[PDB]
Amino acid sequence: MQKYVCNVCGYEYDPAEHDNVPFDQLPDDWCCPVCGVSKDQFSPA
Ligand SMILES: *c1ccc2c(c1)OCCOCCOCCOCCOCCO2
Ligand SMILES: [Fe+3]
Ligand code: NA
Ligand code: NA
Ligand code: NA
Ligand code: NA
Ligand code: NA
Repeated sequence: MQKYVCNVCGYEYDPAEHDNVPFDQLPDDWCCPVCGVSKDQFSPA
């Protein structure tokens, strides 16, 4: 399962912690729960 990390605050998106929803399937209006940036500010781990 592909993890992503927020460029700005280091928050880690692990799909297993979000009912197995892959990062790429998140809505375009999702944002980092810590700092509020869009999905554009994430990088794959
Ligand atoms: C995460 C951080 C800040 C947000 C978020 C999410 O908004 C999610 C819902 O967005 C709906 C589309 O945008 C509505 C208005 O956007 C401009 C102001 O948004 C406030 C911050 O929203
Ligand atoms: Fe963040
Ligand atoms: Na991968
Ligand atoms: Na974790
Ligand atoms: Na938060
Ligand atoms: Na926005
Ligand atoms: Na990477």
